[PDB]
Amino acid sequence: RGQIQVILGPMFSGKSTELMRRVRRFQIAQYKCLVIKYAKDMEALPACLLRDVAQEALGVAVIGIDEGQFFPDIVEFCEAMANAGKTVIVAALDGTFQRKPFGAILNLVPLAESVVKLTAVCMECFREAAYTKRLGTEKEVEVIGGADKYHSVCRLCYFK
Amino acid sequence: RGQIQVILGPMFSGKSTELMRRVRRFQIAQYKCLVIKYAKDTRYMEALPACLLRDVAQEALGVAVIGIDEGQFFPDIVEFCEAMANAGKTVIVAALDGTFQRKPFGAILNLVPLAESVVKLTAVCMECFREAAYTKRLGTEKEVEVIGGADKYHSVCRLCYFK
Amino acid sequence: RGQIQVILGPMFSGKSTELMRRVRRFQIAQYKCLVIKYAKDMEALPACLLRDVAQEALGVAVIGIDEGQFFPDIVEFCEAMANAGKTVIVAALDGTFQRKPFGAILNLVPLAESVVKLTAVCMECFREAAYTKRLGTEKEVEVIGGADKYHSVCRLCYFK
Amino acid sequence: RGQIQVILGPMFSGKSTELMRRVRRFQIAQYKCLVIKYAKDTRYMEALPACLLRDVAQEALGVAVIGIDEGQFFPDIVEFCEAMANAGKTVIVAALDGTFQRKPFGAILNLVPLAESVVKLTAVCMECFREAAYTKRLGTEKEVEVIGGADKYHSVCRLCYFK
Ligand SMILES: [Zn+2]
Ligand SMILES: [Zn+2]
Ligand SMILES: [Zn+2]
Ligand SMILES: [Zn+2]
Repeated sequence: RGQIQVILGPMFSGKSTELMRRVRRFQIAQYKCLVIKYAKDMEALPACLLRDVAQEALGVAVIGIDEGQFFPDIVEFCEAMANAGKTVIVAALDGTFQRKPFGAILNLVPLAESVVKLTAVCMECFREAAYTKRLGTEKEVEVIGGADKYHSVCRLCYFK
Repeated sequence: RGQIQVILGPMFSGKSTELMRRVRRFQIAQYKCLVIKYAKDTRYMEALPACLLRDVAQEALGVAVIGIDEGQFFPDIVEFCEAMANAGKTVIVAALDGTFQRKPFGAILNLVPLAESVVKLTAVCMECFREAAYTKRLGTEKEVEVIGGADKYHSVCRLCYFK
Repeated sequence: RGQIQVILGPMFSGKSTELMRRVRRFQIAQYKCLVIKYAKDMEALPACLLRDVAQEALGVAVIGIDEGQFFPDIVEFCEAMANAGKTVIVAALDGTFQRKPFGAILNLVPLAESVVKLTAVCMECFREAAYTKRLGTEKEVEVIGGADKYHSVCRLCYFK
Repeated sequence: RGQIQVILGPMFSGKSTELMRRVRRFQIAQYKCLVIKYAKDTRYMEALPACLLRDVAQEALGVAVIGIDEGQFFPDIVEFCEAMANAGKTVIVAALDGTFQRKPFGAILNLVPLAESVVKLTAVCMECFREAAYTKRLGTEKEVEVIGGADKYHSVCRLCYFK
């Protein structure tokens, strides 16, 4: 019996660290694990499309995807793997800097056995944060960056 | 300061109870609460029925804490929740995440990017007795909205869903 | 395979409501449930000692105990039931009005498969609350009461 | 305002990772953090070894956020955490809840009544592959403290624990 777990949150909330905590519990217990990272940001492979790691993923028990929002192919990938009998764990930002859905990641929710959304700390007033604020003027969805270009932010701070 | 909490789950997972437990905590500490139910689901603190949350906007505006039950049925929910939360209110939404076909139910998933907290609850599988994440329709009707209970639907794991 | 789940929290945090949410999921799925309430505050029975409901508990699949802190007998009761193959779910206050362990309830933690501690809302400043404050001067552990005698309180408020 | 978060679990459940994820959130937002490890467990942001948390009291006093790893080994933990939390600090404690015999480990359970949050984590059973809630000692030593890893211990469910 396979499954899909989803780990949502803004930036700076530790989504990857949670994905890995989870994946490692299976590894220290001698399951074959694979962990897939977005090329542009136990086996561990960088990728831009999940097709590039599908045949490899078929040969393991536990799959982790970091930054799932960047993988247009993610919903079909996960559903097939889980139906293949694999444990699939996905870290993905829930929203863009506009607080809109980020890629195809939320269509994973109806298919997932578990869903959680983690918390950051507001970089502007130090309450809990659920959103990511883009600090500059660019308006395209994909702008790779860290605390240089982005602030994890609460609702008040978001709208300042 | 205002916020949106979201409670997802299959049918039979207690989303309404969890919604009432949260709202009641604020009420016993003397907040004004309002719970909104969907008018057309009658299979059984201000409590009010609604068909479009616009119906109850002025009543909502006069309270601290607002619960929305069966939130998948309100096509205006994003706009309503976001506006209330922005005015200072705590908003808590119980809602099914997927239809009988396991596809987004209504507009409810657009609330995720706007929400401070999101949980997904667990039912127990009515066919094998593992944990259940999905709802299966027993009959053959194909329209999305069919009000009903265990008569019409089973809470179901991945395995049983596809049997 | 049986288990023990523990639901801790201060007063006014909905522990009973959570216990029942959990128990009801099993009932609507046609398991025999029993729910045991403290006599002094689906089958539902009031009790002062769990020995009075043990033989009955043997005949069901899912057992709930509300106010487990009041049952001196609780640890042995739960462990035996769970080892009998039953799902045992326990709501219990974690601490007294002095923030000390309340009865034998924390010896359930090492034996429990799951443990959570819920939150109330501070009745004095309206932040989250983890503690119960006794409003009057009595110093005995057991004083049955509601928001008449007690306030759910945060750490600051506790120490005012 | 100060607080005590507690992370329990069997061995192999990631309590340390969860501890670091929480602490790192405060650090990336420019808080001063301190992580304390138990000196005698060397089987591999201020990080410091300790045997009694009194050792590191003055270093602790100069930071916003303090993590305590393997907290079951510090016989002074209640007093330390409660004092720091009362002085304004956020304190987060990873610790095992039970010994190899499933009895309270150290003083750690007395922290529960003082804590704002308590979670118990899950390992995976090393013998049947269900979820694991307990730790079993493979050998026959009977003293409580025996530093070691998968060599000496298995993370285990109720069923396998008693096999
Ligand atoms: Zn802020
Ligand atoms: Zn099933
Ligand atoms: Zn307070
Ligand atoms: Zn096992």
